[PDB]
Amino acid sequence: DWPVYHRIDGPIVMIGFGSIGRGTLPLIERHFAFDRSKLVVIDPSDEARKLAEARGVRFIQQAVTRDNYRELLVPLLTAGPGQGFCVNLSVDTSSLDIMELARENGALYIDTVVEPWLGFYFDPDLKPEARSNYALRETVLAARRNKPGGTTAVSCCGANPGMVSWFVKQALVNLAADLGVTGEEPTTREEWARLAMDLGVKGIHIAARDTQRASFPKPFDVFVNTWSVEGFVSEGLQPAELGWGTFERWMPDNARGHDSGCGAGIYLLQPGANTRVRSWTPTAMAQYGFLVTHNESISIADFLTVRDAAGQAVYRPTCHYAYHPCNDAVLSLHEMFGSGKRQSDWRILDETEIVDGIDELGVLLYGHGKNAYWYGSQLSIEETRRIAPDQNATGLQVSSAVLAGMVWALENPNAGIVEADDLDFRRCLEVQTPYLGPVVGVYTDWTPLAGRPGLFPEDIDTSDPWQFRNVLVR
Amino acid sequence: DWPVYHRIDGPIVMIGFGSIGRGTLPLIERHFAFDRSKLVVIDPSDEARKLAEARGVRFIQQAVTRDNYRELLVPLLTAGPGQGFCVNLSVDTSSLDIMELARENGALYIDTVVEPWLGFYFDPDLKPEARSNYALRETVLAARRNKPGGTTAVSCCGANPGMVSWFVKQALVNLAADLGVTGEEPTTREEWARLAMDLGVKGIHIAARDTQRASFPKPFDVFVNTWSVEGFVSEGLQPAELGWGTFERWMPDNARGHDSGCGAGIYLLQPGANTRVRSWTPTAMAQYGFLVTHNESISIADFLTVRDAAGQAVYRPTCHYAYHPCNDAVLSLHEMFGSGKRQSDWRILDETEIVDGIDELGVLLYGHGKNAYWYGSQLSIEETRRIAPDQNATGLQVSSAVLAGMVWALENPNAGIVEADDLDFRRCLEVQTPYLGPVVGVYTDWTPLAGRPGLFPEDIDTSDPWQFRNVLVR
Ligand SMILES: NC(=O)c1ccc[n+]([C@@H]2O[C@H](COP(=O)([O-])OP(=O)(O)OC[C@H]3O[C@@H](n4cnc5c(N)ncnc54)[C@H](O)[C@@H]3O)[C@@H](O)[C@H]2O)c1
Ligand SMILES: NC(=O)c1ccc[n+]([C@@H]2O[C@H](COP(=O)([O-])OP(=O)(O)OC[C@H]3O[C@@H](n4cnc5c(N)ncnc54)[C@H](O)[C@@H]3O)[C@@H](O)[C@H]2O)c1
Ligand SMILES: N=C(N)NCCCCN
Ligand SMILES: N=C(N)NCCCCN
Repeated sequence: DWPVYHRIDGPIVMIGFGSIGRGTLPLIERHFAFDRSKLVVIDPSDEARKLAEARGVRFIQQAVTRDNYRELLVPLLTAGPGQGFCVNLSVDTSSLDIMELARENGALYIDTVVEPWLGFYFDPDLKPEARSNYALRETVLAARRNKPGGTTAVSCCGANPGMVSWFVKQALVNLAADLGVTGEEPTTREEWARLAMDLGVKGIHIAARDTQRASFPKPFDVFVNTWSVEGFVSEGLQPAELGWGTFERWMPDNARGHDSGCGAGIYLLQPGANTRVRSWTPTAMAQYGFLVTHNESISIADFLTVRDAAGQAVYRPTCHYAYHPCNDAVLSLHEMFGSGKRQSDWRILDETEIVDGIDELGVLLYGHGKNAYWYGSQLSIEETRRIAPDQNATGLQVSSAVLAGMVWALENPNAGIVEADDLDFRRCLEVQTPYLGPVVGVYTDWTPLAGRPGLFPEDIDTSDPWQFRNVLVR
Repeated sequence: DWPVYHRIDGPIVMIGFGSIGRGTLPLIERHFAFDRSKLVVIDPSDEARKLAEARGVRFIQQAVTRDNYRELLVPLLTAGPGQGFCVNLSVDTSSLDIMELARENGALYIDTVVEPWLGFYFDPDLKPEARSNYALRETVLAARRNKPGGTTAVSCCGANPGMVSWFVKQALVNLAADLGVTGEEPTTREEWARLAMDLGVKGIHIAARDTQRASFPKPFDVFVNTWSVEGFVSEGLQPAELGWGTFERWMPDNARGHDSGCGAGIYLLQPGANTRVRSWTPTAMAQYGFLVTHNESISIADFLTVRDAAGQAVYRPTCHYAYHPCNDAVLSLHEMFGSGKRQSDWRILDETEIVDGIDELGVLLYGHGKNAYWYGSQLSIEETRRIAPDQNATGLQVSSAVLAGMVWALENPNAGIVEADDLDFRRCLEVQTPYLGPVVGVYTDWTPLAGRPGLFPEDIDTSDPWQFRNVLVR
């Protein structure tokens, strides 16, 4: 009695079958009507092939590359009888090139990252600015300007980026009620941005604490994570990056901006997974997060930008990731950065290996009259196993967001290139919420200046606790 | 058939019965002749009392304080018939005051730290320099200038500080031998300092990797360590501190020297357990260490100082701790600094709780013709259980160093106030080595500039890989 939202008439082309593909396929089978034979999975690994064969789904063992993607994908996307859906959950592939190929062939598209073709993340000829997620996102915004409207393609619709955009909207609604701000619920981007401004939201952390842990301890010289190791390391070695709020009075000496684009970002000349920030979640209370670049750090700040008539930004929230991954991933980062090179091996924790834990993932809106408000999911591994197969709690928050994005795309298939900020947050959360466990809002009086200054002189701004100057760990 | 080294002809007063007192008591019983009733343990803890009652030893459940130490310890240490031994393995007590009391009453003395009376480490009216181990050590040096000679008192004779001073001497001898330099090894402090100078030793890391882990995972809001939690947190919140070599050409903007004293130190205006350095051990290979202040960072640099006729330092090595504690302690530090406060609870891992692991503890001499040489112990928990009770591998390296210092003090009882750098390193290692497991010397071509620069600008000195500029994580 799981809801079947729609029938999909055309081919369903899943690119990538790692941790998220494995968790998303069963949700697609559960929630859409289609002949199983219309699915096709593309992945270069033998591991993926054997799992796909165990599920009786068509499999092509190929890496999608710049050289082959047109000849490989166009026949799959256009096999008919109707509109196909490209579900892209891969690494090492260009999200922009594949999305544009889907659109010109009339196929819907969804992904969870603006990924580049293999070679980009470690290309020594690129300036740091060009390796930023701001720069990658700007290629998507340029593609939209060049071809407005047309077939829907949903960029960056996982848990974060993705779901957390919908949490920001729900949190703004809750804050407005709790603070007594009158007005109808916003229905346009400008109205959302004005509501954040009117509420006095100085900034937003994507504030996450993963407490899953395995039945075995972290092995030496093995990177351990609850989702893509390759993907986490790639974003962790990109510059630290944030949407930059109009309220900020200070940035570090090694911070840089952008000469062009939407104007909402800065980045630091240091890797994000070795950059710490002071943050807070309900279960962690005060904790360090890593300032890992994410698409939504830019997209949320951009979405909530208010401009004057000259086009100058007069309000924008700071927005960035404050990630505390699982303990073995924390150790894995200490080992990787401490050695100066990637470990020899890695592994992604399977639900059969996880003893207990939750993936606490939400948004921390701060600077308003009630100081700080966290809104999000506290999904446990135990609940995950009861309600969805083949994934851990991290995976289910992502796969269920892809499901919601797919439902929205089928119901709005002529919307052009869109981000999660552009979707109907209420419909998406209606689809996703059965998979999120406890979803709660919590206020706190904690601030980044709690307990400070201490035994040593610190470079703090005592006038405003939430300044990045107080959040960033030097 | 354990060797019995000496008769102790007077009371043995053990102050403190935590992890190190528990590991040292069986070695004292094993290796010294004395009537059982001569030994008494002083500790305020109920847990300690119960264990001592179980070991059949006299126990006085009392905190030693500035107000009571004279009335308590003078009668106990002078009970007769001859010279007693104060074995000080406590926290929250003044090493200097207890040492001076023991000496004025003719009792031998040993400790593993220059500890202050309770209140000092977190005193808000103290400048950071006054909280430094350099400053604490200078109180011992002044005591020795005021009362030269007299009864032997051994300051800071644990594993590190303590044993590592003997490892430095052995490593210097080994480096010379490996180069083909033959001849009488040094006998005076000047000759040792000139050996380091002549061999081109630029600096020394106390380079350690603890791999012990427990049968339960790290509990939330519990600090876990393999030795004193209180003591590790105390030194971890003291300023980062190092003996400062003559070859260094850069120091950070928040580094400071000292107006007075032996001249060998700098400190940083930040806590050492939240300061990382690039270092290396044989089992870890390249790793982060924490730059936690330690007595030997200053005492080894001081000992190996060569001065000119005017008294100015012409050569001195850099010397500092590069500590990678057990994984649960790494997580404990991330938790403590990330929350801004000490955890609600703590625990020290017992040998019965430890599944496997070693305490790899040695000295990394660098800058000489063979680049870098690590010399030290790789004692495993499995070997520990075979050879000594009531402790883990970390404890046994410490307790066996205390044993060695006790033998040396009984053999050289008229030497006055001394540090581990002043003892006969061969005799001390002769006593200690049965408890050290594999003791090895390993060369490596690794330097702090391995793999650097990466994809971000870095301030590095490529002319001199081992400069602190390149070691310090910035
Ligand atoms: N919330 C979010 O937005 C979010 C969360 C998790 C993951 N992600 C992203 O989702 C993607 C997948 O994550 P995951 O955990 O499943 O990763 P994963 O590492 O588990 O799996 C990635 C898969 O991609 C395949 N692959 C590699 N090269 C390929 C190519 N050229 N063509 C096709 N497939 C290729 C691999 O063989 C592998 O099976 C990653 O890009 C990741 O960063 C997003
Ligand atoms: N290699 C080294 O040099 C080295 C290594 C380990 C420990 N240390 C030092 O040795 C000492 C003991 O370490 P540990 O692991 O045994 O610590 P621990 O925390 O296990 O035990 C400390 C004990 O001191 C006792 N104590 C507290 N206040 C006291 C007082 N006023 N009088 C007497 N006893 C008191 C406590 O009850 C506790 O039992 C610490 O100072 C530590 O820093 C040195
Ligand atoms: N989300 C933004 N930053 N802008 C609005 C984009 C709307 C695309 N239809
Ligand atoms: N170890 C030194 N730094 N100096 C020599 C001290 C000698 C004490 N008898």
